[PDB]
Amino acid sequence: GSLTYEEVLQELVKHKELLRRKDTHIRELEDYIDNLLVRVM
Amino acid sequence: GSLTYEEVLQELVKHKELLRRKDTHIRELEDYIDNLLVRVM
Repeated sequence: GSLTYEEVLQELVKHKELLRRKDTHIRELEDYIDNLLVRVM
Repeated sequence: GSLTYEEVLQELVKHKELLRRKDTHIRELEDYIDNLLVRVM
């Protein structure tokens, strides 16, 4: 059906955003973890 | 020209292998780091 050029494109953005969020998670979660050692040094 | 279907494909494998190696690095480097807390020769 559409498993062609138009399809391979969607993947490119899929992986793209997937690699962005992945870092944003460890970055955002690091804020909640700071509570223990609230950045005051 | 070349910046088309055939091009977007190459990217898919680029990111693919790039995400594999990335993990293989932190995995392989972990062996060298063990020296401190691991059997030394």
